[PDB]
Amino acid sequence: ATTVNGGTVHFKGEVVNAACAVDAGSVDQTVQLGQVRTASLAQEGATSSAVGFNIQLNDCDTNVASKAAVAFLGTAIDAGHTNVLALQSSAAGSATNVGVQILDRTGAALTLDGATFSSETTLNNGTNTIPFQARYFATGAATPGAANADATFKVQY
Amino acid sequence: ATTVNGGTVHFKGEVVNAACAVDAGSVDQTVQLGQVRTASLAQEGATSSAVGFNIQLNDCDTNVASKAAVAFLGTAIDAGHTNVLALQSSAAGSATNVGVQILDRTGAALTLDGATFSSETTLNNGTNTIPFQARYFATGAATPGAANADATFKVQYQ
Amino acid sequence: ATTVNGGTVHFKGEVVNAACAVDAGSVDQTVQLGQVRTASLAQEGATSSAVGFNIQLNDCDTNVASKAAVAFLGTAIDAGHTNVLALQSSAAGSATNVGVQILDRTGAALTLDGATFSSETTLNNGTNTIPFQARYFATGAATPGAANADATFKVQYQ
Amino acid sequence: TVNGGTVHFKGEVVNAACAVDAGSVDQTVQLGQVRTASLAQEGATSSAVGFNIQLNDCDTNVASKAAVAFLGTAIDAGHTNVLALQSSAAGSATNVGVQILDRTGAALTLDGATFSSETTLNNGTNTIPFQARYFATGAATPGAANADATFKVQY
Amino acid sequence: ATTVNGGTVHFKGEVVNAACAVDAGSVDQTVQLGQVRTASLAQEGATSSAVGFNIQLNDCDTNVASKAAVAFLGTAIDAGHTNVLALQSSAAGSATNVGVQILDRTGAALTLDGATFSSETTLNNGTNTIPFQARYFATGAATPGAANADATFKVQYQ
Amino acid sequence: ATTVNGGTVHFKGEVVNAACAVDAGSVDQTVQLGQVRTASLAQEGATSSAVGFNIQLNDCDTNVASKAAVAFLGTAIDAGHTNVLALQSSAAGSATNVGVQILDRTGAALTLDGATFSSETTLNNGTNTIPFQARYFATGAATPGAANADATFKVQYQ
Amino acid sequence: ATTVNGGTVHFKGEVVNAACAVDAGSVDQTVQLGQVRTASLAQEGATSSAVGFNIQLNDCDTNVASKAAVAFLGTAIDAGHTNVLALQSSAAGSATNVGVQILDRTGAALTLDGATFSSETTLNNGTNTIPFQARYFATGAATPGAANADATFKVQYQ
Amino acid sequence: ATTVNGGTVHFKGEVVNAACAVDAGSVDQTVQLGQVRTASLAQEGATSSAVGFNIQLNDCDTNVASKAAVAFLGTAIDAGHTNVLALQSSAAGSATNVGVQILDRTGAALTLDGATFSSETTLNNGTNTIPFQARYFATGAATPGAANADATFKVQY
Amino acid sequence: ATTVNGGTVHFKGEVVNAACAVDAGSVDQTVQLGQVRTASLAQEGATSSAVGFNIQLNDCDTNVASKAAVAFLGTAIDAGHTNVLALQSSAAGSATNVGVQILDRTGAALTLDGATFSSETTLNNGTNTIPFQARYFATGAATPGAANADATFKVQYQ
Amino acid sequence: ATTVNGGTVHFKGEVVNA
Repeated sequence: ATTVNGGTVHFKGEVVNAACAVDAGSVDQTVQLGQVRTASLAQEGATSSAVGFNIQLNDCDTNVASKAAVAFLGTAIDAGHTNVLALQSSAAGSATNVGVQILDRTGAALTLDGATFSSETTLNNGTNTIPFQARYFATGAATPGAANADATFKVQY
Repeated sequence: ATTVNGGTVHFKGEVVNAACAVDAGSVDQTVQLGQVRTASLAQEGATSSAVGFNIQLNDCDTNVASKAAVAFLGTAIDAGHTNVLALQSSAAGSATNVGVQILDRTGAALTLDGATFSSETTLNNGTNTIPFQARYFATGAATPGAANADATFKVQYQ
Repeated sequence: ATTVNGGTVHFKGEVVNAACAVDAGSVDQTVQLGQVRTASLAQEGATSSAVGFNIQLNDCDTNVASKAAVAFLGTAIDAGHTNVLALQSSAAGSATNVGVQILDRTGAALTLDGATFSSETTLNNGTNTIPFQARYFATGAATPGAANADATFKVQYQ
Repeated sequence: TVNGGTVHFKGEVVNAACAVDAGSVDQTVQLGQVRTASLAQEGATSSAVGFNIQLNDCDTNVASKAAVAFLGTAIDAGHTNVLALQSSAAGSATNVGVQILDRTGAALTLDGATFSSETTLNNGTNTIPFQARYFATGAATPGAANADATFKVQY
Repeated sequence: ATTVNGGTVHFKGEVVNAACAVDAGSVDQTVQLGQVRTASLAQEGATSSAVGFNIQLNDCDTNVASKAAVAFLGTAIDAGHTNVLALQSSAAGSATNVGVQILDRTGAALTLDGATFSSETTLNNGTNTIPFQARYFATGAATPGAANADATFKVQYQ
Repeated sequence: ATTVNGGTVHFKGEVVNAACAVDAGSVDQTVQLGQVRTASLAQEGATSSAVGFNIQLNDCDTNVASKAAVAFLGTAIDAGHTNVLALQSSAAGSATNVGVQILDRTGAALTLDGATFSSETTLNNGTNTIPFQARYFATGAATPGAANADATFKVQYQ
Repeated sequence: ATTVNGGTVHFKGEVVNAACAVDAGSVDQTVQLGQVRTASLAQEGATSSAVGFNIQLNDCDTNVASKAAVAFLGTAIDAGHTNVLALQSSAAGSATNVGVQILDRTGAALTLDGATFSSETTLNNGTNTIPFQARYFATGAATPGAANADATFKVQYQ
Repeated sequence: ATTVNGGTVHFKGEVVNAACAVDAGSVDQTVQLGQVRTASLAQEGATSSAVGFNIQLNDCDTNVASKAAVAFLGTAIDAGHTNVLALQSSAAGSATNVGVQILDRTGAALTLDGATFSSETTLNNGTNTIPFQARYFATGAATPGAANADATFKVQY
Repeated sequence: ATTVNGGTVHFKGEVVNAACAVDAGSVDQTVQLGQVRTASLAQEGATSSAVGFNIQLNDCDTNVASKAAVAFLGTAIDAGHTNVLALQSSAAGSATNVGVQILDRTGAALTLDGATFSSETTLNNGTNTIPFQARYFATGAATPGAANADATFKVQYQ
Repeated sequence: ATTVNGGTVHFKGEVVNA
């Protein structure tokens, strides 16, 4: 009997012609690095512990393509330290001289130019997972404050 | 002492005379479906898998309303297929011959006109989670691109 | 001395006027079904083994009620099969013609309508546990892929 | 080479110990929906929803206690603690308003002279919580309800 | 050689000059309190059973600080009872006169103003765990409905 | 009688067109290694004792495939030391200069390339067990801290 | 002196107002039924060997309770065979058409609804032990596979 | 021939710089205390049956540490009962005025503050075992319900 | 009356399409080797005292199969010593450079590969017992500490 | 002939340097 206006719902997605499709929980995600003490990141080039995330693939036809690579794109911190994500947050109250570093499964940072892909990983006829790591890289003295970073990823087959 | 002007806050809500109120996180949600391979939607009629989304009702009183139904309003791709939802991502770059469906409880396509209501669901004296599915529909050859859609929903109580 | 903002915490609960309050572990749970062979799920009517899961009720009262029943509100995969859930994991990657059936303690399928309750279970003072099962069901020829399903359940106290 | 677009920048360079985070300058609070049955009685109040105001780069050396006052449009002289609805569309809900609660669950006077209860500041990022709820001053009527309120911060 | 955009990733952290750092999974945790009966919460001041959570501190350095204490900050229900958090859910559907309150390791309510700290815990040279309890406190006659509470904690090393 | 909203249940599984399926208790399991002494892990290239965990295969058909193998995928700690798991714990308070090694039933480290499968194992009609080991390997001077590694296993049937 | 984090420990238990205390070794005891051949399980009514497992009760007094009975609650495999427990193992690789049947001291089966109770046993001041049996009862042609059957049990005193 | 994604496997452990290492079988465990009677736990200060358990320490060397002890940390009932671990099961259906408490080999209740340590025990050149008991202490008229508790123990050498 | 929740129980078993069924006590057996002296295992090849266990087969049918063979699958310590079980006690404080050997009826060490069966044993109608012996085996020099292993066995009937 | 799986075997013991 009684009817009222409920609301609005938006749906998002992408239709791709690649060999594999990215999962809904992997297209857009957020991860927690956690608090990191400044004492560990005292001098330049220091490194803290690494937290782990992953990107999920689905319906990977090995006949079309057998290997998958991922390359990141973001904002570098300085000319020398190209492989560090700068802290993209509010203008006020943001930590400086320290960034987020992305580690490929081989334990080395990936270039942020957008053309350096990860090591080739083989796929299977079904769901697939490619692992990555996120840690803190100190380019100098670490200052207290928040640290939020955003970076996109591109897949090559 | 050192008083500083800040910013502004906008409260948005709706007063209704019905038997239930839609949840605050439910009135406006962004359901993300991830990516779709073109091989899944290569031919017309092929349907990809679905992602479930649910609408939450609060303070439902069964003494005045026994069941509830939800109708969806949106822009169909064409009169030939009135049970899909055309893409509304941007002016350029959108995919072609693809659209999203809003399946009801019985796993069937809903009519996107605001008139055809879904299968009635009985309520209880409390939270009622009404579920739905969203899946991509192929009207031909699925070209690469994006796929975003918007659909309003109206809640009936009988 | 040193003071640092740590973060925030959230608590989720439900105050109900029923006879038994659902346990925290049973409020939100993730049943693991492992993997099932496409050879074992070949044609319509096929059924693999069932994984058991139970719902726990705490602080039951015998004076106010004596029996308990549950009802699941899920998404029927087909109009001809209203007792089978439909997989909803992502737009691509889920299995086709395969669903998950929820069996009550009487070894019978439950139709997902929100009104057809399960078999009654006698209650006792204190803690009470109600068992169930979940299994895979085949509506045709299976297709390799993932299978994630969600369903809310409604509990009555006669 | 083709033309792109236009990008605007907004913000304030304030001389304070704490600066408001970019996510709190202009934010939207989805109250949800409220049934008229729970608001039919005059003076009845519905349940609240929570929104937070975030302060960044706080210096505990010069500032210790912080508070927030709200400026808005009240419904009536008698009910000065309620905020009237400023919805652009006509046919909005009648005899209803929104109240911004305090840290101690008390209605805030919307005149700009009454501030929130003092909250101790912490080095780095300090968050102060608040709630928004529906206040019915009479017979509620179905319709939309959009309201706006500015906040001024005192240290 | 198909190269396609996959998506985006966000990272959240807080670099601080503190004796110990909070775990990534402990900076923002959700606690499922299950359900509680209106019969149990009927009487004024009735306190239900408490569910336990924990804050995990890592990389502790006993040289710079040996005792750690935290204080919680939230929205109190009323000035009479300042040690009870207020429910923060949609504008309609939440319970009344019932709120989540926090207990330290000494079984006492924590005043929610950001200035009253819990009992100080001695830190080791490694991982430490600070336990806490959350329980439902009734300021009067309870009402059936959901209860979603949020709170913020403030770490202090002394 | 009185009815209330009980809760939500999720079901997770995967259908595979293979010779053998993986047990529900084996698709996602947690292995405890316990504390290890930095005195024993001080020297570079040291090795501690192993903890036994096994992968269960069910409903194997010998006709489809007579031999089975499993390979591991994870983040190598260093390029030169490719056969060692890295640390996947929080970003603070985690032991460095150490990692986790996976040992095949032949007592050899398994390369984490994702294409280096372990030694083949015979299959029999019914439930099968594939054992493995996990141990600590030091790439230098051991440091105090926690350790939480993770590895994705892919099974081959032939 | 070199103090480090050790770990955690969990305590589980229940408090009842009855005249007996159920022992921890019987609250969550596990029984092994061994293996059986499909030759002995070919038609309706075919049985196997029955192993012996006991339920222990201590701290009992004869002043309040003199008789004790045990009622098993579990998932019946079929409506007709209400006294046969099903196979709640992993979703694949389990047996088909074979169930677990719980016996009594007299020799009759026990219904798994929970309302019916077994034969009453006399108690004594101190420690009491109630024996039971478990066997295999095939409802038809037997199939190879695992079988992990779970069932709760309640104790009566009158 | 056929490749199929199986799943994920986690690992958990610690690398501590100490004389002895807590065994993986004792880092975390669940010990059932059975059921108890309100008649037994009727009055304040009552005591139910004690269930025994042990903590195992592997790789113990005596040239760096001779005596070892453990300390427990948990939530007490009140200010007047600081050696009784409280109950943490859910928001309903739990017992009242009764809590789990821990006893060392001597038979004394360990304070749950985390500072007081157990009786010092000598270390042997090999696997060592420290026994403990858990029991129910009633601070009043006990009530029917469940009782779950968690405690955190730390080792001093 | 005064029914209370006693607890829950589990039953583990397996139905096999074979000529023999293993004993319930035999399927899960824990053999203990006792404390040994390092001087007895100081040099490579030295073995400690050998203890004896057995596997019991019930309901053996001579017509279906008149022979019985067993193969043991486990983790080998080294590629050169593939007949020695690796130790799976823990990740620290486990005796190093030693393993356990399972001698068959004739005394020959059994390879851990799944294709290496023991000597064929004549089958008698009804219950049979097949004996095996467990002993230590030290390579190089033995070291103090615990040494525990694990291995599953496949029974072949011919 | 037919090959089927058996149970699990666990070994326990300790080595002492006395």
